[PDB]
Amino acid sequence: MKTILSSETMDIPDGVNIKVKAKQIEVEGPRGKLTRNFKHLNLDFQLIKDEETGKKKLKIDAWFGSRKTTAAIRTALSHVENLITGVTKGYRYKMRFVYAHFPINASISGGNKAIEIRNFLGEKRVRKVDMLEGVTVVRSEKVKDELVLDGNDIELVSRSAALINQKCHVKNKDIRKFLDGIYVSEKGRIV
RNA sequence: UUGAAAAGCCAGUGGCGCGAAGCUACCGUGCGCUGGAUUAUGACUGAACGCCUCUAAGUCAGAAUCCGGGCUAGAAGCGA
Ligand SMILES: [K+]
Repeated sequence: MKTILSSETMDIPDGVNIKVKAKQIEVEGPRGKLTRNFKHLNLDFQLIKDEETGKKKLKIDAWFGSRKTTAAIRTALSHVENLITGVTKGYRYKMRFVYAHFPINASISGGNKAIEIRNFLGEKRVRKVDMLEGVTVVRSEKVKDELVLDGNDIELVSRSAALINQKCHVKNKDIRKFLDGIYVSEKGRIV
């Protein structure tokens, strides 16, 4: 019914520098740089500075927006929160090999930017997956048959994990019985 | 049949054997192709709805599919 004003605000930690211009949000922190283009959202992004204290706040509001339009405010706020978390602490995804008979052989290429799977269900085909920008994959030593994906962008790390998972789908078999694959087992922060 | 021999001719291709050349047969030989976008589907982040959610905004993989490329033609189209 076109609510007059829907508004939400988030606090910005002092250790992160943020810039907003034409719905283009730049996020800066010790771990690096992250960028996002929110031009597709018909919202008003404002950065509020408290002169006495100096803490930052990001306010996103929609004027005369419907429920569908208003649903994007929290989405944008969560995206900005994810950017802050990635630039301060980083993101760490953990994947585990599951197999019944044929152990899965993983070969990390140079730079920890690609992986090779060779013995999935005793298959002679070699599966190739390339890590996305800013995401590295390493073989865990303390945990048996575990892959660790680290990066600054949550979306890129999660998409790399999804690519690894989907590259090892079982076919022409009852997947309930044939449970072999590589699956995400834990989502966390590097720091 | 030309007197004979030799050498030809006539029987609309006299008939038979072999027959080069050209034509020609899966009856012979050679060749027949790869970038993008996506369907179904499976997913990422993510609200609505403090949780959840492939979906609402945004995003990914994806086919004997579509488009392009390649191949054939080349317009009251055109260049040097
Ligand atoms: K989800």
